[PDB]
Amino acid sequence: SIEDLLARKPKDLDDSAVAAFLKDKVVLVSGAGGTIGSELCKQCIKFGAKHLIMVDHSEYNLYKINDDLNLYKEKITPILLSILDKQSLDEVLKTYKPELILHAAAYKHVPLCEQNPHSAVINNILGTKILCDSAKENKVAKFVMISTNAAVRPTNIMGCTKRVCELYTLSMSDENFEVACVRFGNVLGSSGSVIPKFKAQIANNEPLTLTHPDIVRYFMLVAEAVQLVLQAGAIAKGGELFVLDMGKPVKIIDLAKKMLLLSNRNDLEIKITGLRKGEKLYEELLIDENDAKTQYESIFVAKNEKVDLDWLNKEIENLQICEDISEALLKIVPEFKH
Amino acid sequence: SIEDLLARKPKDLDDSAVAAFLKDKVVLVSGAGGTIGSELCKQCIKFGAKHLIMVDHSEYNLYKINDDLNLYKEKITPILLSILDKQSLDEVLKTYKPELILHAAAYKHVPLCEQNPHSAVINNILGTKILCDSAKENKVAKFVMISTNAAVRPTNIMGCTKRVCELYTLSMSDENFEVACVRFGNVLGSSGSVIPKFKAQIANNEPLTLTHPDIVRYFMLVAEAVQLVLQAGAIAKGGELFVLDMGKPVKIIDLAKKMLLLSNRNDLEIKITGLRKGEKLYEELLIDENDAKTQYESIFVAKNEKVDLDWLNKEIENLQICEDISEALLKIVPEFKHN
Ligand SMILES: NC(=O)c1ccc[n+]([C@@H]2O[C@H](COP(=O)([O-])OP(=O)(O)OC[C@H]3O[C@@H](n4cnc5c(N)ncnc54)[C@H](O)[C@@H]3O)[C@@H](O)[C@H]2O)c1
Ligand SMILES: NC(=O)c1ccc[n+]([C@@H]2O[C@H](COP(=O)([O-])OP(=O)(O)OC[C@H]3O[C@@H](n4cnc5c(N)ncnc54)[C@H](O)[C@@H]3O)[C@@H](O)[C@H]2O)c1
Ligand SMILES: CC(=O)N[C@H]1[C@@H](OP(=O)(O)OP(=O)(O)OC[C@H]2O[C@@H](n3ccc(=O)[nH]c3=O)[C@H](O)[C@@H]2O)O[C@H](CO)[C@@H](O)[C@@H]1O
Ligand SMILES: CC(=O)N[C@H]1[C@@H](OP(=O)(O)OP(=O)(O)OC[C@H]2O[C@@H](n3ccc(=O)[nH]c3=O)[C@H](O)[C@@H]2O)O[C@H](CO)[C@@H](O)[C@@H]1O
Ligand code: NA
Ligand code: NA
Ligand code: NA
Ligand code: NA
Repeated sequence: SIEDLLARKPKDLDDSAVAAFLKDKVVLVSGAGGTIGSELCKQCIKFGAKHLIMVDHSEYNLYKINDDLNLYKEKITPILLSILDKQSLDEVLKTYKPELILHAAAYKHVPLCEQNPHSAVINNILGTKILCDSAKENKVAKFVMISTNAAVRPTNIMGCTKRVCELYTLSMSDENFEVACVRFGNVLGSSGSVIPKFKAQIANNEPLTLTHPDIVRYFMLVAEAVQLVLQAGAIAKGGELFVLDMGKPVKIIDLAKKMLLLSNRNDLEIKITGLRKGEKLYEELLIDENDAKTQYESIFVAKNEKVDLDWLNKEIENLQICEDISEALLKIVPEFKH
Repeated sequence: SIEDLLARKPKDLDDSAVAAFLKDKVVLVSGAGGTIGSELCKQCIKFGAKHLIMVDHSEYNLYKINDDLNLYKEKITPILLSILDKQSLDEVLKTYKPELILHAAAYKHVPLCEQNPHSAVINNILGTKILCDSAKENKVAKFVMISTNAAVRPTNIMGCTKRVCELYTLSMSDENFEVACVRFGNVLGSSGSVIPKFKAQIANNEPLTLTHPDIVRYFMLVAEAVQLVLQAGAIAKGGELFVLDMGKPVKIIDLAKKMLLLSNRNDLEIKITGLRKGEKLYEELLIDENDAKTQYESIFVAKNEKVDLDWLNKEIENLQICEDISEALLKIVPEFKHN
C-alpha cells in the first residue's frame, strides 16, 4: 500500500498515556464523522472513554461513524448538529457535561475556502468561537483544537481562519479551562485529498493531474496523527500550541509514480495542471530550532502569545459583516500573505 | 447488481421535455452533493442548463460533485453554504439570479431525526422556509421541493418535518412563484441506506441485520426519480403536489437473500433485529385511485389544500421554542401518529 509506504511509523506512540488521559471520561468530538473526527472517536473508545458525544452537521458522516461503532453503541450518542447553533450546543453540553472536547469540525479545503471565504470564516472562526465559549461556560476541563501547519504564515483563507482559531482558543485558556492546539500536516488518504483523487483517475483510466512537478508535502497516517494529538492533549497544562514532527517531505510526483507502479499502470500519463490558488509549493519549516521538546520525540511546543480577547471579539464581529475578508483577516494575522 | 434487478425503468422518460424546461436556465440545486442532488446536477448539465449553482453544507459532498463535473466546470459554481444562513443565501441568489431552484437539502434518516428532533425541525422546516422565502423575494420563477412518501400519514419526526415543508412551500406558490413538491420512495443505493449497509456487512463477514421479516419498500433508481422530478417540474403550473409511481414493493428479506445469492455468501445468517422507532412496515398506498393523472404515466397529482401562512409561520416559531416537538408537530399535521 501507498499509505503503508509513506506511513510515519513513529517510535513514540504511547497507548498507556492515552488510556490514562481518557479513562472513564465523557468526551465530545466535533466533526465526529470526518476523517480525523472518526479516528478520534474510534481511539476514544479503544482507550477507554466512558461516553462519547459525537457532534457532526453531516448526516451521512454521523450515520457512518455511529454505524462503525455499533459494537459500542451503549457508550456513544450521535448528535446531529452544527456547532453554529449555540443554543442547541449549550443544551448538549449542559446535558452531557463532557470533561474533554476534541474539536475537529472545520472547512479544510484550500480551493473551496478561497471560493467561499465568508462561509470559511463563519464555519471555522465563528464555529470555533461558539464551541469554545460554550465549553468554557460549561466547565469543560480540557479543549483540544485540531489545527494545521497551514496556519503558519498563511497564504490562503482556510489557513488563515485556522490561525485565528488558534489565537482565539489559546487566549481563552486558563487554570480551569485548559486549551491545547495541535498543528500537523497532510493526513494520508483523507476525505477529498490527493490519494483518493489519483486512485479514482487510475480506476477511470484518466491521466493523473499533478499541480506542479516540484511540489512536496509532509504526510502521516490518520491513526498516527490522532494518537499523537491525544498524547499532546494528555500532557497539556493549558495554553500550548503543539506541533507534530512528520519526517521528510514527499514529492507529489513520486507519490503519483508509486501509485501507478503499485497498480501495474504505467500506461497512464502524469499531466501538469498548475498550482491551485492559495497553495504553497513547499509548505513551511515544520519545527523551529527553538520549539520546546516534550517527552515525545514526535511532539514539540511552538511559541504563542495570548491576544486581547476584547480586541479579538471586535475583529470577529467585523469579520461577519465586512466587505473584504482577506484584508480583514490581515489585520488579525499580520503575517497573512494572500 | 441488486440495483439492476429492482430498477423501475419507466416507459415515459422524456428527455426532450426536460431539455426544453432546462434550456439556458440558471438553476440552483440545494443539497447539490447528496445522492439526489448530485444526480440533479448531472442531469441539469446533461439537459442544457446554462449555469448550475451547487449549494451544500458538506464540504466533501460539494468537493465531490464539483470534481465529478470537472469536464463542465465553466458551467458550475460550488457554493459552500448552509441554507440556514439567510443573509448569505440571499446574496447568492442576488448574484446568480437563478430561475429554478431544486431543493434537495434535508436530513432524511428516520433514526437520527428521532434522536435529534430539534435539528430535524431546524434543518428541514426552517431551512426550507429560509430558502423558499429567499427564492420568492428574489423572484425565482419556479421552486421544486424534493419530498418523500414518508410525508403521508407520517409516523416519524423526519417524515412529519417533510410534510410541514410541503405545507409551507405550496402555500407560498402563486402566479409569479410556482412551487411543485414531488413525493417518491426509496432511492436504490442512496447514502446511508440499506443496500450499502448490507454490502458492508457482507464484505465484513457479518450477519445481515433485517429489521422485520415482513417489511417492504418501494424502490427506484436515482436517475429515474430525478428525471421524473424534472418532468414534473416541467409540466407544473404552480401548487402541484406530485407523486411518482414506483411499481411493486420489495420485501427487504428478499433483497437480503438476493444480495447473499449474488455475492455467493449464503453461508451468512440473516438476523432479525427489530423495527426501528418511527418505522412503518408497508409504507402507504402510493397512488390514491382518485389522484389526478398527468401526461406521464409515472407521475400523478395528489390532493392538497393551502393552509394560512399567517397560521403556519406562527406554528413554525412555536416549533423552535416548544417543550415537546412531537406534540407541536401534531398541531400542524393532525394525521401524525408518532411511534
Ligand atoms: N485531512 C488533513 O490532511 C488535515 C491535515 C491537518 C489538519 N487537518 C484539520 O483537521 C480538521 C478535520 O479535517 P478532516 O480531514 O477530518 O476533514 P473532514 O471534512 O473529513 O471532517 C470534518 C468534519 O467536520 C464536520 N463539520 C464541519 N463543519 C461543521 C459544523 N459547523 N458543525 C458540525 N460539524 C461540522 C464535517 O461534516 C466533517 O464530518 C480540520 O481543520 C482540518 O483542517 C486536516
Ligand atoms: N434517498 C432516498 O431514499 C429518498 C427518498 C425520497 C425522498 N428523499 C429526499 O431526497 C432528499 C435528499 O436525500 P438524499 O438521499 O440525496 O440525502 P443526502 O443526505 O445524500 O443529500 C442531502 C444533501 O443536502 C445537504 N444538506 C443538508 N442540510 C443542508 C443545509 N442546511 N444546507 C445545505 N446543504 C444541506 C447534505 O450535505 C447532502 O449533501 C431529501 O430531501 C430527502 O428528504 C430521499
Ligand atoms: C485534506 C485536504 O483536502 N486538505 C488538507 C491538506 O491540504 P493539501 O491542499 O496539501 O491537500 P491535497 O490532498 O488536496 O493535496 C496534496 C498535494 O497534492 C497536490 N495535488 C492535489 C490534487 C491534485 O489533483 N493534484 C495534485 O497534485 C496538491 O497541490 C498538494 O501538493 O493538508 C493540509 C495539511 O498540510 C491541510 O491544511 C488541509 O486541510
Ligand atoms: C437513509 C435513507 O435514504 N432514508 C430514506 C429511505 O428510508 P428507509 O428508512 O426506508 O431507508 P433505509 O435504506 O434505511 O431502509 C430500507 C429498509 O431496509 C430496512 N433495513 C434498514 C437497515 C438495516 O440495517 N436493516 C434493515 O432491514 C428498513 O427497516 C427499511 O425497511 O426512504 C424513504 C422513502 O421511502 C425516505 O423518506 C428516507 O429519507
Ligand atoms: Na473509515
Ligand atoms: Na448509542
Ligand atoms: Na456518485
Ligand atoms: Na466552476
